[PDB]
Amino acid sequence: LSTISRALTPSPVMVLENIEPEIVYAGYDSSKPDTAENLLSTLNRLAGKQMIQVVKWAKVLPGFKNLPLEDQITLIQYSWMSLSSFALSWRSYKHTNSQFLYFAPDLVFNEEKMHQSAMYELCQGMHQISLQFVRLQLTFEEYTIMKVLLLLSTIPKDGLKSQAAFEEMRTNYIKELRKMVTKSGQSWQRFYQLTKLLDSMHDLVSDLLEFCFYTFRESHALKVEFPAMLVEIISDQLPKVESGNAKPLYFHR
Ligand SMILES: C[C@]12CC[C@H]3[C@@H](CCC4=CC(=O)CC[C@@]43C)[C@@H]1CC[C@@H]2C(=O)CO
Repeated sequence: LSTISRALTPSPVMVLENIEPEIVYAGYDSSKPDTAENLLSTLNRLAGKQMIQVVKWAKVLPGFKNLPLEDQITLIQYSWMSLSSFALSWRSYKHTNSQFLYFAPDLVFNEEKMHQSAMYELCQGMHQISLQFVRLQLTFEEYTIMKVLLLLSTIPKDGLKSQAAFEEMRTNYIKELRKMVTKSGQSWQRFYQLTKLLDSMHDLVSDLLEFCFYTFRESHALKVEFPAMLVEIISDQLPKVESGNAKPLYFHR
């Protein structure tokens, strides 16, 4: 054990900041008409590019790499939607002050786009999270920890290969959050507000997935395109979810 090495080691929070992926661009073609077909296909394309960066992020995520390859794949598949809309809400909060849905720098949604996307209510749900970020003045530190917790929010009804190791890393990250919001009195209130917001993601993600699975099934009739990345994810996720094999983890309720 090195006295120096231990003192110079980055806190998990600092590591989260270092590994956070750079903002990804959607490659949105502004010359094409803003119809549901084009906007949804474009969002799905963006989703793909983002998931590729998410996997690289999870690969170097403290504690995550120590999980069986099998569990890592499962966790990612189960949570990809949760991480997507949560990151969406964050960028919207930071770069727009929650005035718009900042899917990407080249793709910012206003009320109009929301209507044209044919998923207006789902957009309102995600936007409502951003509004909360404003009311709470959420910090980037709290954000990164919470995003990690979401990665570990849905598991197999029966469990992962290394259930013990998983509950460990999870509990450690929860503790990391407690420490953040403490930097008590208003600390306990803060922590509960954040865990309560994390739980609320499940009903939101449930509705987002329902529409995702629907548009996936009717992809041809709707003319909605999906990148191989998402085809790969949804193909395997959809049946597990509809089979009741996905188990949501809550803090309350
Ligand atoms: C999957 C989805 C398109 C892709 C988006 C997702 C909502 C969250 C999200 C946030 C992003 O920053 C990139 C795209 C994305 C992952 C939508 C919910 C339903 C919609 C469709 O099902 C289109 O067919």
